[PDB]
Amino acid sequence: DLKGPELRILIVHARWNLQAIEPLVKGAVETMIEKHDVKLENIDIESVPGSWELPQGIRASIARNTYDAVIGIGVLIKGSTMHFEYISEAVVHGLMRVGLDSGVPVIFGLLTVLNEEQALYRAGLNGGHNHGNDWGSAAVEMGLKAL
Amino acid sequence: GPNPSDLKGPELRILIVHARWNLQAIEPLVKGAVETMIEKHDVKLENIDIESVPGSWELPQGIRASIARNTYDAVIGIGVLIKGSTMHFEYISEAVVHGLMRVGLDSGVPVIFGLLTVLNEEQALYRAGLNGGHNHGNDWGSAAVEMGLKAL
Amino acid sequence: DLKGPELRILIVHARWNLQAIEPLVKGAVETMIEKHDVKLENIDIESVPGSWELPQGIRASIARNTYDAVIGIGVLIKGSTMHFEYISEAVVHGLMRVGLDSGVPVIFGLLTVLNEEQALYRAGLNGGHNHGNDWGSAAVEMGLKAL
Amino acid sequence: DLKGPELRILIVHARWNLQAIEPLVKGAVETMIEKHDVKLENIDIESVPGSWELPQGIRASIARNTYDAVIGIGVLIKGSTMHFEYISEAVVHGLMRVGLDSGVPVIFGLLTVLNEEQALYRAGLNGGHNHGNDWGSAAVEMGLKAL
Amino acid sequence: SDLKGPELRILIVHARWNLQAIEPLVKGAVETMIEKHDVKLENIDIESVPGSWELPQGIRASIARNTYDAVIGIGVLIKGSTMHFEYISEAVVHGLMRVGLDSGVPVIFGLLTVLNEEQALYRAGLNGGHNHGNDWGSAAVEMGLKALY
Repeated sequence: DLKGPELRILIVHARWNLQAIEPLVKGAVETMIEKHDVKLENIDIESVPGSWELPQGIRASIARNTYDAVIGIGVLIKGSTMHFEYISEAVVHGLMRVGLDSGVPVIFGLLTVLNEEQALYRAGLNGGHNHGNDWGSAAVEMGLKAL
Repeated sequence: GPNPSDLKGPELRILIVHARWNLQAIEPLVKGAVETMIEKHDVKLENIDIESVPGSWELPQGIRASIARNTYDAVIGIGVLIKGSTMHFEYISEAVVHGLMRVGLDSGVPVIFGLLTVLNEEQALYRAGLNGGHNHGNDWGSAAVEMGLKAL
Repeated sequence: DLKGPELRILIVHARWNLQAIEPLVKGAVETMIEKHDVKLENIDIESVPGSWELPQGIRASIARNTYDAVIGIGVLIKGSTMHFEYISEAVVHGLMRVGLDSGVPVIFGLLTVLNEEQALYRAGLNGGHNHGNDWGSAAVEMGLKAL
Repeated sequence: DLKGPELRILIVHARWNLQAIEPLVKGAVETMIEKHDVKLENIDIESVPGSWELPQGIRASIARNTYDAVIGIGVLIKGSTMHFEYISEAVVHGLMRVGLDSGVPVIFGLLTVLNEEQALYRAGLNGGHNHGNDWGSAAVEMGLKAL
Repeated sequence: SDLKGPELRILIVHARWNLQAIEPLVKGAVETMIEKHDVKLENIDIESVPGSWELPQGIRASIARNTYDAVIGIGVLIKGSTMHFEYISEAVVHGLMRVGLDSGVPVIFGLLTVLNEEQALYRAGLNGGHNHGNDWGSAAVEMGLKALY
């Protein structure tokens, strides 16, 4: 129902755990193109080492160019230490801030799971639904509502 | 127990921003918020803007974007979050809550907390007035009117 | 030991669970008058629906009038959902913000208990100490130190 | 082995649980004087009712006078309700804020323990190391590095 | 990562508590940048603070006096008998994230929050573990470059 051919979307994704990132980035892109008439040349895809750099990657990017919506994609898996918990907390509050500070919609495409299986399942593998598809429509809608 | 009011706010302009995930619970709430304001607080239908966003995460940004274009006396953020298999529930709830509180304090506009953070669907519906529960949306409506008036 | 007859104090309390709120507001007021020589005319008592509106009730108020200290009073009880947890967090961080932003002392008179019994006990009922008295003295002292 | 004779330090401590506070404030002071050549007349010691007023006490103070470093000292013990949890969280984030906002180093001298015994042990009693000494050096070092 | 940054000025601020683990980390971060990213030794400032609490303030104070392209905050926090670990970790983490978003300078998270010494050392490359300091070095170089060009 929502078409956004004049929309410029930015996708910033971490590179840790690419087995799950790719399906997500891919689904987010295809859904916007095939279902929302977004033009491929209007979709910038940038990356950062890990999820911690996510907020900063987005902030730096929406300062140089102009986008209508941004999607932050990353995957965090609980480890042996308290790392997962603290990073997850920081990046989440961070993304929310970068969005409220700039006035640019920031779609939350961060997965915070207990194990690899859970991440892949939410990436569309092994019978699960690909959450990247949802983030794509979300970005399109927020972009339009922001004009 | 919650102590609402009998205040009248016919000149108030109210904004309601709700997510669309889990509409089975959202509708009753939104509807409750609206009826209570009209039938009990003399708020005029034309003065009630109802906008939506995909999910609860876009709730704060939706409100911020909207209270910048138009002028409202109070805002109500409605959404439903249910605990899943991952830590998703935990982190989103935390971000959105801190977020609503900020949009409110930054702008100076009252923001009523109409976000349900439950463990399962059943709990959500119950607080939506179904299966014998009390509709929390009615509560949010009187709170919105009251905060609207106290903000002059 | 401190006297503050020229002090103007603001009290904003939620209305949910008045069985506990009243004793607290009363203890805060009496303690200031009978023990700190604060004048009744100089004490503004306002209310809001619930604890969530507490930060905004205070921000709105200390912007229209001038107070030397404020007391935020509310009672939150753990329910069946994660509600209690998330609202508590937000109100606490929020009260702290309103106080640091404005420069006005904000006394924390917010009870975060597991049940009604605990709330009343800290309101001075059933053999407990009334915490509102404590908040009153805190308000006077902070008011004076703020000059 | 850092000397800071020209440093002006500020110490704001809460008054609740003085049995533990004193040893801490005293250790911080002694260490600075005896080991870092800090002048007694350049040390301001102020107090507030409780830990909640800690952030506001410091903000107010580093606005009237000029200090090179500040030390916030308080003791929080877990009780029967969730009070401990929420106040600890708010005070901690608050102290960190006052420090980043102003540009004045703020040393974290806040003990968040499960019981009185743990508080006293970290105050140097019953065979424990007095943490106030550590806070004193930290303050001196941060004061000098802030130039 | 085949990125080279010979014109980059990197800042490293590390706490001094628990040096047995800090050193391997700081060393790994520095060797990695130089040997693998052509970063010049004279363009790498290494500063320290007493503990992890002072980490955010140390970085803020430093990126205000000089100009850096990226900063790395290194420290080690270990769970104790009290709630200290929990609250400090929380504050420092949110703090580092803020110093970075406020200034516009990339801040790499080199803070280990572990349950015991063994876990820290293992992540510092000892006893058969991978040195995380290396990763932070590459990260710093990449963020530094993406923040310019």
